[PDB]
Amino acid sequence: MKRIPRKTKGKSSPATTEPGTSNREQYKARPGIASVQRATESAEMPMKNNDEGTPDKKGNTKGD
RNA sequence: AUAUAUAUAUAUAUAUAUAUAUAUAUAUAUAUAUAUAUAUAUAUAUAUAUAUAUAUAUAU
Repeated sequence: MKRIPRKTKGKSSPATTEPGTSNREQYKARPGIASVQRATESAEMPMKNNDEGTPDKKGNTKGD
């Protein structure tokens, strides 16, 4: 058995040295990885919800 | 009173020296241009701190 936590509030509550593994990192990306990752993080986000106008569980529409 | 010779002064010519203007060479200062270096400001990236917003927790 394993447990997964909820993100919402619910209703009820030998020479093994291989001859190729040596690291020689001489390469810098163009564009750099760090820069592009930051940019993708922003477009990655889903667009915001628009609750206004809709009713609530009580029955009254929310908004101003 | 006259002539020749001699001395001083004025004028002219030749030689030597000085000052001003002009020309050539050398040096310095200012300006412009180029190059290098430094500093400052602006922009980009990384790290730290502060503030604000969202999520979570605590308090009212």
